Amino acid sequence: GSHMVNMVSNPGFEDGLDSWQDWQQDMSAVPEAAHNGALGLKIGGGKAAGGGQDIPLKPNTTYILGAWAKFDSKPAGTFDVVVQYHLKDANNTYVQHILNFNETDWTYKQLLFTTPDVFGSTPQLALWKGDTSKANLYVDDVYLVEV
Amino acid sequence: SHMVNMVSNPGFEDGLDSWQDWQQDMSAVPEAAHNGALGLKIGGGKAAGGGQDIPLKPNTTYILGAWAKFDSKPAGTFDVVVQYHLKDANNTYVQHILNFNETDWTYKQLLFTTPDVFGSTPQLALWKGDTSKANLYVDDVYLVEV
Ligand SMILES: [Ca+2]
Ligand SMILES: [Ca+2]
Repeated sequence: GSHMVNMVSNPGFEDGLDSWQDWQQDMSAVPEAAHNGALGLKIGGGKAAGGGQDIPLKPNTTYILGAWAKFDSKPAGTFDVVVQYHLKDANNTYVQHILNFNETDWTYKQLLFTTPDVFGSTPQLALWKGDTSKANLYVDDVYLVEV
Repeated sequence: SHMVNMVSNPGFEDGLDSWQDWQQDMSAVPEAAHNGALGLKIGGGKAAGGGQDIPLKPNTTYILGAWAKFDSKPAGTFDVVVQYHLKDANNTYVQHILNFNETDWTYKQLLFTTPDVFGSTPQLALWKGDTSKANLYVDDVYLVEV
């Protein structure tokens, strides 16, 4: 086949938390969260928490955003995989391309988006476990792929 | 870390290389491009299509996606299909199908998981069953293991 290149650094958490910002100190790379490889990301339950990474993107370009995720118990809300950035318009409109997960079995989802001609800020890929239940969230194999 | 597209010449950037043209009704042309320099045009006036064999892995999750548009109002549809037999007693047959009838560039996708054993080599079919004068443009057909 033909490779489609993934822009995400340490996308399977195989290098632990390398390259991922940890915003609430609620992240750990652990084998119980692995979908592939030896590790996955666990975001601990009880409060909204997550992390992310800044990823410069090309203008006028289509990307696939995808991930595998599961909660270890039924959540009240969701785990969201997001690409977010400001536009370079009068208001600096903030735009988010969002995948929502609430499943308790490993589930893959993806969306596609096309970037604007100019960016108002550097795109960020955020992994945001907004659910506040005691459910733990596992996520692994994150993709941000051109084409 | 990377996706591998199982579709050969998925953006038609190498013309009709690696694609079968079943009704001699296909061309790779600039007006049919959604991305890059070329896209596939399936000519109107009769049902027609093309495809290729695709060597999928068993017990594996795949995403099928494509962009398409008719260049004029169609009567029927354009279908993108992954199809194969299972390896059970009677080689059961499944088709994973995206249907298009839009006149603006439109992206559609689906997810499927492959069986433990295949009864036949999977096929990717691009089938423009529409019989109107409308030409069909398709580009960036991909099939990725995730
Ligand atoms: Ca992993
Ligand atoms: Ca193309």
